[PDB]
Amino acid sequence: MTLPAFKAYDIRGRVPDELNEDLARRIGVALAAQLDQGPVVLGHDVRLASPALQEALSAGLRASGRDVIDIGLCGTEEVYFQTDYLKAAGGVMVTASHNPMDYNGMKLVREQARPISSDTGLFAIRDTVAADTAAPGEPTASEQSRTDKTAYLEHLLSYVDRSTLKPLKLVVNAGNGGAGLIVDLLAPHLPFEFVRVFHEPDGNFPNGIPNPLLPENRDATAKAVKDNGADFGIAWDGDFDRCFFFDHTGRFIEGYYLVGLLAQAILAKQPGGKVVHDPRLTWNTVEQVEEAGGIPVLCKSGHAFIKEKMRSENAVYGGEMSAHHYFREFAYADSGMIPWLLIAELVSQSGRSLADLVEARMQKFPCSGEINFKVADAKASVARVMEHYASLSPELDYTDGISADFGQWRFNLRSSNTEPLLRLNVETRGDAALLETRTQEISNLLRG
Ligand SMILES: O=P(O)(O)O[C@H]1O[C@H](CF)[C@@H](O)[C@H](O)[C@H]1O
Ligand SMILES: [Mg+2]
Repeated sequence: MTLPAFKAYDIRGRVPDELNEDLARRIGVALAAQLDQGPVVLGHDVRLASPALQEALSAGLRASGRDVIDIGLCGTEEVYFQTDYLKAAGGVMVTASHNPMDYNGMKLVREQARPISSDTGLFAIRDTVAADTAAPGEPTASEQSRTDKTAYLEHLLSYVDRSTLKPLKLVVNAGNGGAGLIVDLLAPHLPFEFVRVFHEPDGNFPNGIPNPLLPENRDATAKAVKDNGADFGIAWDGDFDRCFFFDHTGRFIEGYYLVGLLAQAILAKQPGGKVVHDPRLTWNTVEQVEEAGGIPVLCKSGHAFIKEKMRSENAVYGGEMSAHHYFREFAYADSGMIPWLLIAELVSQSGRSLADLVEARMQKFPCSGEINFKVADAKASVARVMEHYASLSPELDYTDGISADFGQWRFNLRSSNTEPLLRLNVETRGDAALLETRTQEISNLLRG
């Protein structure tokens, strides 16, 4: 009935039955009709099928009279950056994120790298592609190759004071995705000693598809940090718009705590700024932002909502617990590079370990981590939870699912916009025992 590849925030599907060169050319034609005037920026990740999908995208765009700026093999944040930097009408990143090997996809943005989502253009594109039986026209526009990263690289380096940086030893783990190319281009401008793990891009993924959240991939970075006495370690997903931190003990840092740490880091530079955060886990961020002089701003989870709220608020920084970090100067877009530059600067400047920068906060606001439930009836399961806790009279907020605040503990429970899942997050005021008993209680009710 509808094309499955078109999801709430991007396109993704198995090649070639859900996504192929014909659909990609048709997407290019339909994208040309949705955008304002200007050229379109295209880039792609390390997957084997990605270049051919970009070529068809370009073929459909140029047949519709759009100039194409091919920035080549890149990270997703480079499409965002170059789209805004070159004042393009739009951009497309061909990337499969971390879906299986036979999969690929696309992330589409319009002017200033504003996201194009299901309800803001993507389903309009889908419907056009679905009905398009027109003969493929011929290109009436040019393609320029623009692989110079100087402006991008300079913008990354502008977030830190290079004269304050220490020669930290940093484990870097590209997972054979694309992040290692950017690390190597930054390295002549930085004092750090890099320990490079799974560094070379390989779309065949000899060491697994890049996903630092899976414990086996987690351990490769952790062991490299411990084995080398590194100050900390960093891992990326394949298109490296997500980054993941490992302290000097090898412990993976739960992304929740990076939001408050990056907020204080940014607020030191831009006093009194607003900081956008999501509703899943809040107490630590609210406190760290306020203590650093900032103003926290609650916002629905999801990069489209985060970006739009950041724009309306002139917020300097936005952070999600799911390893997405957004920066006003970066076209309000997410970066997998800016966050570790900022953390390295903080470690260099404060003389404190990454471990110690987060340890007191992890003690003060222990959290469950996101816990996903595939249930027979999401709506019924949520009702069993709320009915159980009704007699306690929690403070309820519906910005994003249901947030219930009981005083010493709170939870958020939502349905995913990208998967038919229920997602659960719990945190407490310095009480690990209460965190475990309440998490287990909620889990049993959801599973019921
Ligand atoms: O939880 P979801 O499935 O609805 O959304 C997930 O993908 C979004 C886009 F990448 C993120 O912005 C959310 O923070 C993340 O949680
Ligand atoms: Mg990614």
